[PDB]
Amino acid sequence: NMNVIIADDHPIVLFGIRKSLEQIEWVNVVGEFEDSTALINNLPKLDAHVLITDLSMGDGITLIKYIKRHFPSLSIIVLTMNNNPAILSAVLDLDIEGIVLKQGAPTDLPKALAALQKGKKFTPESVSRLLEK
Repeated sequence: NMNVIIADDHPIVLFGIRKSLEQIEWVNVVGEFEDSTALINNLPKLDAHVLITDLSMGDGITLIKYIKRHFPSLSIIVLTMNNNPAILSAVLDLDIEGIVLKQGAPTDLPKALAALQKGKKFTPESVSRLLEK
């Protein structure tokens, strides 16, 4: 089974991300944080496998960059509306596990977790721009 921490400043978004993982039997939800400070302080005392999170919780890159330095066991899925590869190229340079897009994240968010379980990244369709480059 997998142990997922959801992290976003909107409650309904947390409700959404959670309810999309509800029907999945092999996924157990272990936390719902509405600010980085709470998440950071409960990250040592939670044994978790995946952090689903938005960038806003520039500032999100710093958060991720910190979490990578001190919690490398944990893998991170990043939600984002922006498909601007300028952003998403820099996101992948941090060496995160996956990127769902908020537009139809509910659907693809299960499939990202499934890829992560098998040691496979979830890089979306717009990677063709990074591969063209």
